[PDB]
Amino acid sequence: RFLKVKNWETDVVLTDTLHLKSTLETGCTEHICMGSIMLPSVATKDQLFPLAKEFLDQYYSSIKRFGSKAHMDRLEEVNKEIESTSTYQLKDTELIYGAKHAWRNASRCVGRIQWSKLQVFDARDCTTAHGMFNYICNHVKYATNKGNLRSAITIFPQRTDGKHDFRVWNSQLIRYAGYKQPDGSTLGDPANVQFTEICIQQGWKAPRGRFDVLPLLLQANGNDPELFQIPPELVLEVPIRHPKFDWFKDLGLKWYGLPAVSNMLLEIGGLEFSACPFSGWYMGTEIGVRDYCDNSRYNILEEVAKKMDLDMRKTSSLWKDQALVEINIAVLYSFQSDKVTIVDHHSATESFIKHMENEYRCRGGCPADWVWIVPPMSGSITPVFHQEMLNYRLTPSFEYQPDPWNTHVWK
Amino acid sequence: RFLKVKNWETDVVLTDTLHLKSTLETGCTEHICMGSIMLPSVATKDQLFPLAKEFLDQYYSSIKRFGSKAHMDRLEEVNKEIESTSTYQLKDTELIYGAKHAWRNASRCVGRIQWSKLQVFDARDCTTAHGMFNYICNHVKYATNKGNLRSAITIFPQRTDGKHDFRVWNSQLIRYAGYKQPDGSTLGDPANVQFTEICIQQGWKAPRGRFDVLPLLLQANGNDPELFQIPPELVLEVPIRHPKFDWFKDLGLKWYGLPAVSNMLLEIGGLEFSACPFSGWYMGTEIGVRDYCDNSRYNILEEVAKKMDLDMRKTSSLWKDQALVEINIAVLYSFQSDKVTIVDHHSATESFIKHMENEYRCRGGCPADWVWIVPPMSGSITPVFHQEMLNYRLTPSFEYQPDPWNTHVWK
Ligand code: HEM
Ligand code: HEM
Ligand SMILES: N=C(Nc1cccc(CNCCc2ccc(-c3ccccc3)cc2CN)c1)c1ccco1
Ligand SMILES: N=C(Nc1cccc(CNCCc2ccc(-c3ccccc3)cc2CN)c1)c1ccco1
Ligand SMILES: C[C@H](O)[C@H](O)[C@H]1CNc2nc(N)[nH]c(=O)c2N1
Ligand SMILES: C[C@H](O)[C@H](O)[C@H]1CNc2nc(N)[nH]c(=O)c2N1
Ligand SMILES: [Zn+2]
Repeated sequence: RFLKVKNWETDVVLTDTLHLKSTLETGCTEHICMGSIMLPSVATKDQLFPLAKEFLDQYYSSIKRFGSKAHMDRLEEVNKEIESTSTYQLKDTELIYGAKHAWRNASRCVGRIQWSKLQVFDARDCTTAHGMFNYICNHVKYATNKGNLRSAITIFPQRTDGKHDFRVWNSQLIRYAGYKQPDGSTLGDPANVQFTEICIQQGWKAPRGRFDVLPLLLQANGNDPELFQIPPELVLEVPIRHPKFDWFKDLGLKWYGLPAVSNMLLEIGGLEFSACPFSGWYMGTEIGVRDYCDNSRYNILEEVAKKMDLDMRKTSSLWKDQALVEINIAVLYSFQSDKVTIVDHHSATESFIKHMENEYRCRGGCPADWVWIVPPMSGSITPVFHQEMLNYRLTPSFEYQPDPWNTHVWK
Repeated sequence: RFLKVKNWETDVVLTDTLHLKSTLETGCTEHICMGSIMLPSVATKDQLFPLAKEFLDQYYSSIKRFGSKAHMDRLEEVNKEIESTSTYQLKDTELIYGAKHAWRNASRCVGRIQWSKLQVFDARDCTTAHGMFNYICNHVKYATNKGNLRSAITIFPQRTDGKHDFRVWNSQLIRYAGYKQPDGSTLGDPANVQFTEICIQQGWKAPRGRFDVLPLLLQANGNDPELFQIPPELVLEVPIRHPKFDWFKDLGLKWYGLPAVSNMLLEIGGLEFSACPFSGWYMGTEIGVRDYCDNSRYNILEEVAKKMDLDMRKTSSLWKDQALVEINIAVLYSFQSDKVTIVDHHSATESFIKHMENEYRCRGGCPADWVWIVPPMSGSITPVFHQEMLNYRLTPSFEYQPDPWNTHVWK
């Protein structure tokens, strides 16, 4: 009832009581742990008031007015509005609180030491695809801030009936296209091949190259989605050079500065915001390890090891590992030399331990998903490899949601 | 009731039904996952027969005589012997079956493709510390096999009352000593500092150096333990050179060929074998990443990066990662050039996926602990990073047990 997590490198022990306020389920049971399953498992007015009340009781607690009159009047006000429309509307303050704490509660996010410094753009007055484009361009421009990146989220109107739903069909506001080839190979980003051809379906004219920024596909109030091209001046990009190897530029690689996730669902007080793109900045490994070297992504370990003149015959020459570190020195070096915000897996993981100490201290705990927090390389030489973590689902939260093209009752 | 695990690099799906035969609990519940907790949570005649029966029903099933007369007579034979002594004795065949399947069921072991090729040394006639030494030297000599290593386990008499207990007090048959210093630093292996001084307590004369092979501390039939020195000729060692950097030899490093774990408990049919050292061979990362570069181990990242002339000012030069790969090229190269069996994290992880396919096919599943199966470096460039895994506790099993010096009713 008062659980202990240990760090096995520092011998530091923390006591978790926050997991007692946990609500949802994890997928694990007493006889089976599913902590490595990637994706694990309309609303009525009955269900919706407990959710509103629970969220409002923590909101008013957080402003040092738990149970005051303004709390009770706000409680009954929401109760009354849920009676009338079987839904309700968040105050601007409540919306910003919910957004920040959704991030605070994201147990797979290593960057949460920043969770309270988040810019919330209320787009709940939006009605059209064009209005979404406008809101999204203002997000990008603000969050990029000339490479001095700033964290932000833009929140579109909440789901109501179900068939009226705002959705960004992109998985990220900014992604590179991916095109299959005659010989079955792939140019660009293979992750995006189905999306890239969906855009060509609804009308995109593709410039079939490597790093073609996809257009936006924006669906407003449940209508069919519409293509829009982000102005290239708002899309900041970093060419990848190496601080030692000059052939590295001949690799011709580049990536975009701004990671801005757009396919997730924000849940606040039982209300569901299906379109809520959020941006921060990159941990270096996301590009250099996963984006570039995932076998099903750009898969450049081949070419980098060639130019390094490595023993690629044997598996045990560790030529893959050796070419993996160079590439990540190059991403970091490139971003930093351009004053574009990036963090390295070492600095990021150290901050998360520092963040963990604060949450356990001033909150009773910190939900954390070791499988996702440990970086995809140099695991045990970062402090989080050695840090026991308790995972559990608190709310407000970010949830996965189906892709709109698999669910949209079309016309 | 018929769970699915996916590989997100191959899109391969496996169906797990073996977890239905799971028995023990995992530490996880519906509202909290503890899959990153390192160590998670006398027997009576009532409890012991169901355990015997369950184990015998799977043993006789495995020899294609499930429910035959020989099964029923063996069932009643054990039932009768449990009535008489409130314990019982395993047949030699049952002991070998149990040992192999304990390994087969070790969800943290990446090397399980070999689980059926295991040499079982029945030491259940042992009575004294000297007899343990003899059995243990024969284990080492056999398992080492001139560097063509062979997997083996030596099984000492099962626990009976509780105060009569065979225990190897070493955590591994072969470990390097660790000595604290005047200035508070550490020579040798810091993991073993408490054990190293325990040996000096009971009588060891230490040669206070780096790589001093500890003596054995062997406890038989619950008596106080006794020191024995393994004959240095049976202890095979590999000096660590690099195939490029000749200063690497001036580092003067070396490690022992044979990983042989001795502090664990083997559970078969409800019977508890508290002394059961098992050996196989090394995955390269165990030495090069963990043994050598754990901050609380030999911690050589400092010196290797110095000799490489790396930018050690900034964290983001990835100088730690760059010096980590060289060291693991060196361990593999050294072991291989000496015909001493070693496997690299790439070859080992690929075999585990191949092993996983067989178990799901011909067994219904394979318990697997992603946190422990993924290697401590180059995680996502190995196939197990992308492989969902279900963890659950089957039996026969290997269990952790307290250290004997924290529990032994002494004299
Ligand atoms: C400020 C800089 C940030 C850094 C350095 C960072 C870092 C990361 C990384 C490396 C991941 C794993 C993603 C993956 O491997 O696919 C992640 C996950 C996540 N981040 Fe953070 N992030 C940042 C900002 C944010 C912000 C501003 C939000 C929300 C407003 C957020 C919410 C999340 C969520 C919900 C996940 C889980 C995604 C999933 O389960 O697929 N992050 N973060
Ligand atoms: C044949 C070569 C083998 C290889 C390459 C191998 C590899 C590994 C590795 C890398 C680990 C993680 C250990 C750690 O990080 O501390 C492990 C764990 C384990 N291995 Fe295997 N192993 C082998 C043989 C064996 C044998 C012969 C047995 C038993 C008879 C065994 C039983 C176990 C168990 C029980 C664990 C879990 C230890 C724990 O939970 O602390 N292994 N193995
Ligand atoms: N710094 C950041 N990064 C970051 C943060 C959150 C989320 C993500 C993206 N998370 C994607 C994980 C994922 C999703 C779907 C699939 C997939 C692939 C094929 C088929 C089906 C699904 C695979 C993966 C990764 N394995 C990145 C960042 C972005 C915004 C703020 O901060
Ligand atoms: N190839 C092999 N390897 C291998 C296999 C099984 C087990 C092990 C050793 N597993 C030790 C894990 C461990 C235990 C205790 C502590 C610890 C440290 C400080 C205080 C208290 C406990 C820390 C760790 C590692 N974090 C290695 C091998 C050996 C035999 C066959 O195959
Ligand atoms: C905190 C964490 O559970 C702990 O450091 C684990 C992580 N995974 C591991 N994996 C292996 N193979 N060996 C280990 O010692 C550990 N340690
Ligand atoms: C199978 C496994 O759960 C899957 O590959 C996960 C592992 N950990 C991860 N961790 C991060 N940060 N991102 C990921 O995409 C994944 N993928
Ligand atoms: Zn779990």
